[PDB]
Amino acid sequence: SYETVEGEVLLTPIQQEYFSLNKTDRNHYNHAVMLYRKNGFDESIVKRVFKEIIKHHDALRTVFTEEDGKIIQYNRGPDKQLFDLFVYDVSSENDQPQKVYQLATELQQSIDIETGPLVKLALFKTNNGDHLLIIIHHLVVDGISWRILFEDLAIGYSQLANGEKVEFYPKTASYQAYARHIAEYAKSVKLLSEKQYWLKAIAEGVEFLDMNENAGAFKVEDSRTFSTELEKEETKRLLRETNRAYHTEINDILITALLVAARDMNGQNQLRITLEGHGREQVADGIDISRTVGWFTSKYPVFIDLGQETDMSRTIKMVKEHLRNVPNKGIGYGILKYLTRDSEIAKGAASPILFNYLGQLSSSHLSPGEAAGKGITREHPLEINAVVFRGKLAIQTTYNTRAYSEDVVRAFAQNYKEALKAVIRHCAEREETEKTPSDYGDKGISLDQLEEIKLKYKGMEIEKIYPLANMQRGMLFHALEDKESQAYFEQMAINMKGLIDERLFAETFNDIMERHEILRASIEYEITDEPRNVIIKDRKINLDYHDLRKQSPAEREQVIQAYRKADREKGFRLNSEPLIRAALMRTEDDSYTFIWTNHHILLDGWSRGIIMGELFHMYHMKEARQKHRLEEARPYSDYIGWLQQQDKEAAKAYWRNYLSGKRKEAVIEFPEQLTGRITELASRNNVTFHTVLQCIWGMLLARYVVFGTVISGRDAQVTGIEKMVGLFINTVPTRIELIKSVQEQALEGRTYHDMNLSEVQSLSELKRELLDHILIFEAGFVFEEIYGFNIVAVPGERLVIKLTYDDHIIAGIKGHLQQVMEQVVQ
Repeated sequence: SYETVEGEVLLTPIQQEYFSLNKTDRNHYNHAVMLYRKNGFDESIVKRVFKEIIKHHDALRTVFTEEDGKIIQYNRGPDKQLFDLFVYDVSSENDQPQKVYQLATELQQSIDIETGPLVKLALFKTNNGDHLLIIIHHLVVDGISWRILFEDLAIGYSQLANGEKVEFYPKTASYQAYARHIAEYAKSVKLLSEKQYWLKAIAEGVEFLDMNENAGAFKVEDSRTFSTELEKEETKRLLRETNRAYHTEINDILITALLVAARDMNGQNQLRITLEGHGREQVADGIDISRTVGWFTSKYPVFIDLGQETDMSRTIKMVKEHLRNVPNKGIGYGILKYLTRDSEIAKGAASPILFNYLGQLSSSHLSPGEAAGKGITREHPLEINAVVFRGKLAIQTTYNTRAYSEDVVRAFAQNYKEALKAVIRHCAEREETEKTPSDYGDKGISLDQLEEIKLKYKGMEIEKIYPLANMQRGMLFHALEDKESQAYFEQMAINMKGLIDERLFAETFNDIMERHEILRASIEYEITDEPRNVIIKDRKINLDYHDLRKQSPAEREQVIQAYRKADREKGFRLNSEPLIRAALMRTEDDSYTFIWTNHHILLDGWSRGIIMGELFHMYHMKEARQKHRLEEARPYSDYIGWLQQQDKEAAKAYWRNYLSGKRKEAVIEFPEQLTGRITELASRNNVTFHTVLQCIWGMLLARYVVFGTVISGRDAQVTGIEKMVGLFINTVPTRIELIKSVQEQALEGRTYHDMNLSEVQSLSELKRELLDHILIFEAGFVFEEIYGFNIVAVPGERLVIKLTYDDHIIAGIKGHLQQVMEQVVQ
């Protein structure tokens, strides 16, 4: 999909930063590489490869022109001057390194942004090989872009030398499209939600080293660079046996050493630095730039304040956590500063130091010259670059002479090396690996809060921690609001007939626990700010097995009913105790009684049936010595993560406008023809059977309006929802060709069927008086099964409606039901 772009392109924030800092001597600031080929460079081939390279990476042709102080960036067409190629013969000089350097430096300052092409070349010829110089202005290339250029040139040169036409890989999204993409993202509400974060990162300035106030503008001519290194032994410890202490990365240790060094000399536990990101991860789902050539570097500040904490074991954790809390990898700050132009953002203090860790690591031996001008202004007095060349960490320290003296910077570099060694030895000698809140998936937990959760659940390994779903949160809030501690219990008794191996049933039961993590979850609401699901790794639940075969069935039933009464009396204390309890008692040889109790938070009735079915399937596979066949279970955390993904402020808007205004049972069976007739009416109107029956109930309510309907809550766009275990059941209110009109009412709420009823009625005038009732629509061993106003309807050949009320009025309810479901059909 090769294309070509031409015309105005918006300035990316990195480009806008370049023009703001550099107002004079902006002509030459380049990215230069020297290459050596033993057999020599064919002048015909190199000028043809670069001709195709430039028109394939359209950023290289762009031009920056000025109009009364404003900068307009234009992308030139392929027909204009693409590059300048110069060829030199330094074979006979006998002082080639001197001659090539002076030639390369002169050509490196010849770039005119307004007129000249931004790519210029210099081929040097020697009797012992040829050298090619590639100079590209930094406004159209970065570190990753040159890696792309090298691959295309290597493929292009090899294939062109073999006679074939040059054809590169298909072009990705243009830099012009990328610039317009981030500019559109500049006014998105998602980015503007990060203003308070970046305000904190720039609110205060760090004194750091003693700086000369009269340094003026920091420049390249006033900047010196020296490097310090760690020996191989200590560098080996950092790479291998350091990250294991707290599950950190190499960048965490180096940044921590920066704070430790500043802590020892400045006395403050606060440090502000600027970090460089490659800026190639898409901010919003859309344009990708995997192969696009351009300047995608994104700079953002990070301000770390540890208060009074000096225990460096704690320091490493909270420094790692602070780096884990940067939103969108820091791309937001650059967009917010230059594309949104927030005045508060533009007034932040300058970061005293710029830090960047490149990572781990034919080429020519001749220098390419100075790639930057002496008049180029640099916004950071200090720059630190850390690289491991062979096996040793080389710390390249760049400082401005006018800002800091040489001895001061070398002193800072030396004790930063000492501070780094202090951090390395602390992690190397660490015995046990300490997990961090970001490692558990929830970075909203403080270090102390995690320790209390660990302390509360001591003796148990925590697997994952994530917040409760809004369905679970509503359940817990009225669970603490004691409703006699009876509405939160789901207790059933299921007897089964057959010969059961006790260990296999327990093992099959435990395999269910591992399969569904929510059953192993314990609710935490006191330690954390919000209720949070704490999942224990090896949390088992004991299936207490008592035989009691040798007694009368009436005597057995007395013990069975006593246990059902006794365990219901116990309740759920939520004191770090499992919320699932099951008992297996053996009435006789092939007749058991299995009772199951659970808290409403963990699962619903739909999930309850799934567990029983999976338990039935897996156990029989155990008997046959054949592995079970079953779909992979999707974690309940994925649904919660999706739930937190989409915003529900519009969901609140949806419901607020919608709302503007002794146990007895009875069974009603209708003729099969009557049930069949209304089903035909639903099909002809393209209206669901749920919708048509809602209208028939709604019209009656007008004579006595909005009523409550129970929904599975399993329509979310998460894979495997229908077969995953969790709390998805919900009751939602519905307000009432009429069947067609409310048919689209159901689909409008389909997107917003995820919030609890208690918060929906808060948007209503009647509040708790909104709903008076609910409407419900429905060799081994074998199974067998044994509000105060709810209505249940069961479809089938004959319509059956079961109504429970906690007397002749009931007859009147039935009589009017059948009389009104007759006139409309005819």
